[PDB]
Amino acid sequence: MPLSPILRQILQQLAAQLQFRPDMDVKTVREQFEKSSLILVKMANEPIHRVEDITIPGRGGPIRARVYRPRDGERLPAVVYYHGGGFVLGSVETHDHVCRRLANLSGAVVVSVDYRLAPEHKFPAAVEDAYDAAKWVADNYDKLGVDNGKIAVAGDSAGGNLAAVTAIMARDRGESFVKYQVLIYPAVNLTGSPTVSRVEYSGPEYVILTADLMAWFGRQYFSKPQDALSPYASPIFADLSNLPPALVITAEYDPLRDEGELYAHLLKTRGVRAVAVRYNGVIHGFVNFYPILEEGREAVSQIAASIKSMAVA
Amino acid sequence: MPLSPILRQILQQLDMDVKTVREQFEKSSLILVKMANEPIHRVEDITIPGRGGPIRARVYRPRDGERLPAVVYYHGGGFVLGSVETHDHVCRRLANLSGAVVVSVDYRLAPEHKFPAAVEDAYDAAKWVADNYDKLGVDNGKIAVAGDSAGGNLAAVTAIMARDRGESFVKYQVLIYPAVNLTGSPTVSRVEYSGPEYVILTADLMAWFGRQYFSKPQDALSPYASPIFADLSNLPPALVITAEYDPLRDEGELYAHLLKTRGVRAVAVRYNGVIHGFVNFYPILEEGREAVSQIAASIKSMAVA
Amino acid sequence: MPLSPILRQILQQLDMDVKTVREQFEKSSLILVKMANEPIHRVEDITIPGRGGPIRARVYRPRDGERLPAVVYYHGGGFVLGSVETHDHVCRRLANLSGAVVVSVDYRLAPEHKFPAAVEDAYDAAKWVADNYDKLGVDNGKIAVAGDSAGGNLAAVTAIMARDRGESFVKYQVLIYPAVNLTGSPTVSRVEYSGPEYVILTADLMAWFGRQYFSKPQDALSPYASPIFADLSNLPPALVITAEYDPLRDEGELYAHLLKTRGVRAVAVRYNGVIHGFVNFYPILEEGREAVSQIAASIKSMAVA
Amino acid sequence: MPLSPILRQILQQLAAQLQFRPDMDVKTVREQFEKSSLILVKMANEPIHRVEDITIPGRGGPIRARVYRPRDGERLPAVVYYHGGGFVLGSVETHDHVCRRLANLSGAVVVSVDYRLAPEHKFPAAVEDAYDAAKWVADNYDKLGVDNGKIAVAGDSAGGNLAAVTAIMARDRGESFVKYQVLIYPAVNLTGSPTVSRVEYSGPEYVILTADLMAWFGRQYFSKPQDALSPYASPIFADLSNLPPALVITAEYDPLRDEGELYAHLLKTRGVRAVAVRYNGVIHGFVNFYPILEEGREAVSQIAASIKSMAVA
Repeated sequence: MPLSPILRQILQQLAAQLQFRPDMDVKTVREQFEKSSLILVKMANEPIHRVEDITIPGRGGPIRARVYRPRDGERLPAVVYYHGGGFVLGSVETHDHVCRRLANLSGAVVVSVDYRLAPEHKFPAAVEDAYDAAKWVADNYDKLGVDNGKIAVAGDSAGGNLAAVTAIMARDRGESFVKYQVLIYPAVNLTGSPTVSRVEYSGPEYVILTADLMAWFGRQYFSKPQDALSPYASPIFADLSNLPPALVITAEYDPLRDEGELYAHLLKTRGVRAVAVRYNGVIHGFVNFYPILEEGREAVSQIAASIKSMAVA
Repeated sequence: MPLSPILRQILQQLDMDVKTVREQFEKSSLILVKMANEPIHRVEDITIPGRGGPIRARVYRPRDGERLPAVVYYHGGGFVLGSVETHDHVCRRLANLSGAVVVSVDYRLAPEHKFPAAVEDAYDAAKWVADNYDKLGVDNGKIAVAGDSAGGNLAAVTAIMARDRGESFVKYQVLIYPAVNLTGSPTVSRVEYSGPEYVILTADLMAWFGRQYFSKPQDALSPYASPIFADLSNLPPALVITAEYDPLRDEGELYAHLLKTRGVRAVAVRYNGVIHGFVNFYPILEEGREAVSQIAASIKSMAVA
Repeated sequence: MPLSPILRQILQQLDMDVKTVREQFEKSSLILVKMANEPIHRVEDITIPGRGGPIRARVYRPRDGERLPAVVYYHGGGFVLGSVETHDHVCRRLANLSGAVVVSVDYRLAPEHKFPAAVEDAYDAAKWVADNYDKLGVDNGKIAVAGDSAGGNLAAVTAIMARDRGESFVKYQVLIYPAVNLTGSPTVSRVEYSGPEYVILTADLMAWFGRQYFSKPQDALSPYASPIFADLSNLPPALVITAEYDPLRDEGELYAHLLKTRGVRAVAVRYNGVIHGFVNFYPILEEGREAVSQIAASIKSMAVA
Repeated sequence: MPLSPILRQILQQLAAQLQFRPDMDVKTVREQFEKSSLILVKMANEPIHRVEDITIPGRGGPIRARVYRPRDGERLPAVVYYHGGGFVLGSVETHDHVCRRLANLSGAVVVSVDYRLAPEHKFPAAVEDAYDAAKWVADNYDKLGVDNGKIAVAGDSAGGNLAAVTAIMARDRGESFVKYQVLIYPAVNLTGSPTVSRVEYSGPEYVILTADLMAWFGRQYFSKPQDALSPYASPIFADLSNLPPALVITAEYDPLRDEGELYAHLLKTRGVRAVAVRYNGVIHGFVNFYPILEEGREAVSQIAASIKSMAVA
């Protein structure tokens, strides 16, 4: 489909909304991302039964997480959620609405992880935090009132990468705790090898994820560009056998579309149960716009339901 | 994606009498229904009085309660084949996951009952669900319509028919790879995924359904035949599921977009790696299982609205 | 490809009176024609007698000799705009590279002369080239037809018209991003590349051309209006050029394939990174220069045949 | 478009035509390729005014080339042509028909190069030969009766790779002799980074270039897999500035489609004049089937004409 009518206007408004340029400093981009994000969060105005912030001891130091509990009960399913933002931007705050809605619709406790950001903390800082936090959720199921046997990982964009890699790390360690993975338009190839979608939808006219911003993200994340060949950076090059069932959500007008769909297919070739759906008429990051985009609401509903019944399994 | 590996395997394994093709489709469908092995809390067959006589329906009740949400479901089969039986697993599972009463409508089949036979029954069945909320133990303000392939067409047209009479009982429409253009105006996808190598929906079978369904070629120009040419304003919110390797993909995706252009909230999602009719294969296809989960949940929260 | 960089730059730079839009198109076209700065060995304007009166044509002779190959060329402009002047550079260059005499036909424009006006002239002009080989110094066994956009439509329909009368003077047809379906039956590409951001062929301009061209909506069902619905058997070999970012892409590619299905040799090639009408931009677009080179050469060796 | 009606039959016939498997020895695959190729060559039955075989001294030893002269005259345009075959298969013989027709239609002398094959001669053996032969043509213009100022490179598939890399090598050396490049469905990314087309069209049902055969080619060509990162292996990662005007021909149902179209686009981004055309309804290698495929005839006509007027320039 063409770009949704309402989304043209949304991008039109972000046209003269202080645009990104490669020489901008990280603090300014972070601030703008947070402020813009919080408009959408406040718009959503999601309820939640119970919410609190906790500290998880990571290899790199204390890791903050937000626990969203949508109902009472001592053995609820859990989702460890990783926010997007290019490995450089975002926080539990920027994605607070998505996490509340996810909890409410799935009935699962959502644990949103405030993983360390680049360039202050280069790859593999965030990957370590992401595994450490998910493992801690498994180990501390009792304190949390969750079922240690019903933990899923999930994340959007750079967070989809962290979810995918956490599942790989658990697999590599011979661990059972990741039962399900939902990858929301993940980045799975962090090298400069192109796909058609990466070039097709990354021009300045798409705004949300441009070629300039992608390269800038890549420069912040990596100590040296060859680090991108690591399967913990580019999980599309990993051994994909024995990974947990996967739902991969993609967007039609998204640079990362091709690689997301390729990841789903490659999972299948190694015997993993895996589904790839493409949301038509929308851009990368569309889920965060759900208060004003019907595709965003449909996506949260699908993701929530897929986790609740582990439908792909 | 390419074609999912198990689906290639299945396909590689796989002027006729209308009665003979029905038996074959029936036989094949029931293999999948038995594989599903789905439970249901309560199930019963009823007789909806319709304009062409008694319309058989099957009521799937997943739980107790008055004022449950409702889904009027229309089975696929190209307007000529299929029954409440061929789609029983999908309806049990839909009922169970959505928490809603599903009324599966055994609409009149062509070529015996040609267009607009099935369309009248589709509308009569749905409005009868609307007029009997109390007896059904369903809420008259939470009625959805849903259907697959030729069923998706009836679902969409039932919504159009209700709109046309100023009726507002249709609150939500899930169109599972629907047929919205029944004329021969080709789309890229219609030509691309209709070769013999696809089997389930070939150019020959499509042309054959069309000859069974219509009394004359020109009847496909009707908005009740080809909803994609109808006025789409003031229609209920829509979820349109499409398959990647499906002749009807393009028209399905176009229908969602045309709905948007007339101010209706609507979402088109494409399941990669799969063919038309993949929902019925859910017991051996993860895409099938995800679709039923999405459809159930989208109806439960009316997410697109 | 994405949109080629220079073309984005060009686009970013860029109830009306029919006369006013013509002047604007004319003015814009002539900028490109002067940029081209093309030579021609011999050029002259002639008056072909046609069924609606005198049809102006322009004869471009690239070299000496009797029995040169011939190309009857039809300019674009949505049936309403354009002239032999707006496409002069393309015809000089075509003539020069193919070695063939190009007869550019100044067909009658709508809304003054509505369908089937231009179609009769298109056929009359071509058959007149056929009947006057001697006077033109061209071979009556080496006649091709060619045209861009609305011109591609006339080229294809002229071939259909000749076929319909048992006439065999049309030996080859090059359809440069043709309009083969003039009904509103949407294709994915028609919706995808017709937004205001594309400018050259928007949904509004297409709907406007259609209202100028036809006396009534139903006339677009004619095979002389929408050739993609005509019988395509026994038609001359075809080269179909399409643009990647073009509303008419899908129907263009479908026309080549439908030709194949009726046993006609036909090739569809898609130029990436470019929009409808890109051939006329050849002086600043390498894709334009390649297209003219391909078209000239394909006609010279009748390569698809 | 769908797969051409006649091409289904062609692939149907190649279904039970002794199919490839990864453990086959190189000699057997070479023999089958040659025999199959020569059916098409004999079918074409192309004339040529003058033809002879010569020896070109390369860094690695004598290099055989075939000179196709379509007309008389002492300063004709030239095309140095590189046959396809995965870097492992093929010869001047397998592509003899295409070269004669090219010469005849373009009016250029075609020099078809019998470059060294893998695994006997690993990368960069063939790349060295390909540059050496093109340079020799420039240096020996007088002996050949060609214009040293009007030399083009051209090649199909693995040969498109060699043509692209020869142009890069000349550029890197600050040389002017390559004036034009025609890349016929080239392979420009020899790493295992996927594109959608690479996965979509490489199943056994397409026969001509399957995932199995692509990996086998890759194993023969490279001494070690990391050699594939070299820009002389994967020219899509090279600096593409100041390269000669480019025509890139692609096929709709070809694993290499995406990367070919990406190469054309990337050339443009560095200011190179570059056109990508996609032939619908056909597979990789379709040009060699021109006696029975109208798309093959159209392609040779286009390629010939583009070289004759250097139309993209």
